[PDB]
Amino acid sequence: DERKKELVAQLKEEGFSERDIAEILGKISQGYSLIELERLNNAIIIILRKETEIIILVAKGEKKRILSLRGMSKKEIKKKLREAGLDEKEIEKVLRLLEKE
Repeated sequence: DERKKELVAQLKEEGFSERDIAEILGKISQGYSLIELERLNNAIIIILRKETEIIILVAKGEKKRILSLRGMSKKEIKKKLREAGLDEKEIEKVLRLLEKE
């Protein structure tokens, strides 16, 4: 679990709180290894992957939402990321990150 330790260390460098790390690491322990993490304005995009199932945790202030991408198209993802509270450009950036993988 040394790689998991590295992920936590990175979260500390990013500036996540104990509870924030616990949430992310919690998902990692559930199999959803942290793949990508980037803050878009006031909403933090946290991308985790378990096998072929990818989830996105969006942390926008006090609003946190998790979107599963399993069986979701880019158009459907856009709609759900809009519900999360992302705009056109922010959603695009997220989709680009997913395309990068």
